[PDB]
Amino acid sequence: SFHRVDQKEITQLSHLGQGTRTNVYEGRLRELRVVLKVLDPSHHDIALAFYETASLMSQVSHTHLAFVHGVCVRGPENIMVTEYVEHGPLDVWLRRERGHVPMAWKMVVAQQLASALSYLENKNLVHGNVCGRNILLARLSPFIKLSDPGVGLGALSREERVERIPWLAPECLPSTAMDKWGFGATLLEICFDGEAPLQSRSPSEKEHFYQRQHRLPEPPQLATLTSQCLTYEPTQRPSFRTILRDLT
Amino acid sequence: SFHRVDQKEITQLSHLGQGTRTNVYEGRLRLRVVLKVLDPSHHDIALAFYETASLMSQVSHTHLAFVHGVCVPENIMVTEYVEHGPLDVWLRRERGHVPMAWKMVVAQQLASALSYLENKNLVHGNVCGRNILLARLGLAEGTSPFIKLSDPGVGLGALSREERVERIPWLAPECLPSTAMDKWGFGATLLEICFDGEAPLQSRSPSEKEHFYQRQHRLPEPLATLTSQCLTYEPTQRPSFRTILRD
Ligand SMILES: CNC(=O)c1cnc(Nc2ccc(F)cn2)cc1Nc1ccccc1S(C)(=O)=O
Ligand SMILES: CNC(=O)c1cnc(Nc2ccc(F)cn2)cc1Nc1ccccc1S(C)(=O)=O
Repeated sequence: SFHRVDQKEITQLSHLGQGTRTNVYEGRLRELRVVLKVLDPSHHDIALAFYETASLMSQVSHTHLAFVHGVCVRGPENIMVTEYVEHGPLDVWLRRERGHVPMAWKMVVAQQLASALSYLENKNLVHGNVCGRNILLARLSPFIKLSDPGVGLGALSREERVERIPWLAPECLPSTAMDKWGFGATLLEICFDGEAPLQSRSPSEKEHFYQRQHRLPEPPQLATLTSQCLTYEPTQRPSFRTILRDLT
Repeated sequence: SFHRVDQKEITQLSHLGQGTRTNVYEGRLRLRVVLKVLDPSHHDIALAFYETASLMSQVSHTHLAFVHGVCVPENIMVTEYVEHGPLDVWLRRERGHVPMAWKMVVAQQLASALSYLENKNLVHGNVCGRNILLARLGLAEGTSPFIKLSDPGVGLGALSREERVERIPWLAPECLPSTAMDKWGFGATLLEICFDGEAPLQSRSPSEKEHFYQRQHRLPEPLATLTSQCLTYEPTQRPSFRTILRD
């Protein structure tokens, strides 16, 4: 249950970047500025995991969640028509403004992210792709929108799950609990100005880090919170009601 | 008058474009900045470039771009880098898809900056879409654009007749052979904005542009009352920016 968009209602503009099995563009929707996520020519299992994301995002409403307008089918291409956010991905912005991002600013983003994830938790819904790249800035206090997760995690290959380390929950390498790990790793990425740990490490090194059960570094007002979220035991991770209450 | 910047504090990068007697580059200041590199010039030209740095260093307004100072045979104005660049370039890229409400925001922000200059009895002398820079695009829902009026570059008084003729239709007709000239500049800029970065007479030759002003021909209608009032050949008949801003 998502809206079907005819290709006559959309205009594809400049390439913005790439997602997992997708090419992201700016566009218009008849007029609104939108973001088009063009899925690669794919088999039905991949397309279905992309429809599941459109469905999930069409059934939710939260101020810190980006809007999904619907889905367009253009030949072998599936297009998710989504909300355009002014300043784009958070990680890109953090690397541009490195050393000049206040801790109070980072705490606002963390609270807004926990708020969106608490809402998904209450509805027993899984995002499965929480990372700085999927955090979009509507305003630079800041105002964030968590993007759709793209092709659902369950449809991806081991190689793609290994690429998602350290954001990927370790139990997903071979539940709502995976988003606490995602949130925790995202907090480290925010503290480190868009420089996530293990980003210079090879796939074998990333996989060995998880296989040996090595823990990620400490970020100071967030060290306890991240350490609790970044536990290999999913049941031991705190709830977002706890995380959100503790951020206040 | 303005801050002096040593060549050791600035790094020159990508070539953005050209200005009147300048080459505009992206740069770094030990901050991302814009470097306005003056061509090898006579002292009258350099002095008119210093007058601009001096004028822009003595002003502070949210819709006016910042001047960091000057680096001194090379005269380099070190200025504020504005994210999306020139308005006219953007308008031509987005032709047919720019809402009227968006254009009205830009017009208000421009009149606001020019009202501030008017109150201080300061003359810009180069109001055009090219000198309007977009800090924000106002593309997302419930977001409006945010403009910064650039410095005027080499002051009008130092330029040749050929360069003043090239500035038509933005150039006030009394300048071809006062704060009043910025009302004409503003009016012509409003036409350019309404026409999606396509100013009138832009395809016309220098002889044609000069004949248009010499015969006292009036520019087309786009805001129609406001532009018609601003684009009058009698400088005293042009409305004040307090009137323009209030309207
Ligand atoms: C749900 N909508 C989005 O995901 C989305 C919304 N607004 C954007 N604004 C923007 C503004 C300026 C700019 F320079 C770049 N982007 C970017 C977006 N995605 C994006 C864009 C590029 C690369 C990766 C992604 S992603 C999250 O899809 O991986
Ligand atoms: C006072 N500061 C400026 O003038 C200035 C500030 N930011 C710019 N950002 C920008 C961003 C993206 C892009 F692709 C191009 N430019 C361009 C600028 N000038 C400029 C640049 C090229 C041509 C003409 C001028 S001009 C006004 O000097 O005539």
